[PDB]
Amino acid sequence: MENFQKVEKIGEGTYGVVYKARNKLTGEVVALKKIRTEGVPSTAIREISLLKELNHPNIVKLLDVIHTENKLYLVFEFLHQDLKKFMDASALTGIPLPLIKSYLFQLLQGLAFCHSHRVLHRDLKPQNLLINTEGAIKLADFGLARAFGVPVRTYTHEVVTLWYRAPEILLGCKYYSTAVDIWSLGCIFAEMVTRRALFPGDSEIDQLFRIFRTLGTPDEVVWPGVTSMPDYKPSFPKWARQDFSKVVPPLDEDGRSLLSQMLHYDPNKRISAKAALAHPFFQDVTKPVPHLRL
Ligand SMILES: COc1ccc2c(c1)/C(=C/c1cnc[nH]1)C(=O)N2
Repeated sequence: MENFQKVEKIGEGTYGVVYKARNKLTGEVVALKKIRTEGVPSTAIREISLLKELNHPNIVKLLDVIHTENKLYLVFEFLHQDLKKFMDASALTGIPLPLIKSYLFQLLQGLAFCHSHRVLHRDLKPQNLLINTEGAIKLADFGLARAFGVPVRTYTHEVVTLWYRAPEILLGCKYYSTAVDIWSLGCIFAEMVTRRALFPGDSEIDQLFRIFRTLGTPDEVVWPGVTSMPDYKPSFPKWARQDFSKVVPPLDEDGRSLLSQMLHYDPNKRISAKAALAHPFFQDVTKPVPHLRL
């Protein structure tokens, strides 16, 4: 840490804490994530290092990955504000639709990019999406779950957010697909539109049942194979699907159809990032500038 000055902590992720820091040597302002260890799986270290080669306008740049003193540091470029803070700051007025559309479009471009390189994020949430004054938005903190394993108890006893978890993960699937990122993004899109989280579960079963209460308890008809999933129980209550116009009312029909495709239960039917970019919703997409208070 002697190389940096921790201006201020800026967040605690499921895999570690992130600080805004200044490189005393170069004066560069960066985001430093310190990972919570014994020997530190060198296997992860190699995979994480691979991520340093991801170069995309909508992906936060990973500058360095350092293993030293039983701790792993990730040095990232620093962006102005995260989406969680921006949504909170825009709570009274709401984010303008053109800007929500712009952000969703850019996020899908970023996902289309990483997914074509066989990289999954796995834990997308508003705090992992960063924005700048120029109107860009970027995905931050990929992998980790690919190099490590699905968390449960952070070194700080952090309250892991389950709100954006795809149903196949909640039902114990062992092999995640790129579709889990589309689900998370769908949840975030709904939240930007309504100004309320879509599925705010406080436990895994509560998370699952909130999804079921809105989209209907899945069955073999809509999701072949669901009844044989690891954590599926025949005793799950059977809720009928709610009319979808109640889900994200401020949204026009193009927006609702796209969201419905991002929230399909069956990972195989759920729209891909590439197909989503072609959806009619983006026919009139533009790149507005947000009003940011830093
Ligand atoms: C979650 O992991 C990361 C990774 C890289 C990052 C930030 C967060 C991050 C967060 C942030 C929050 N408010 C301003 N920046 C930043 O600037 N760069």
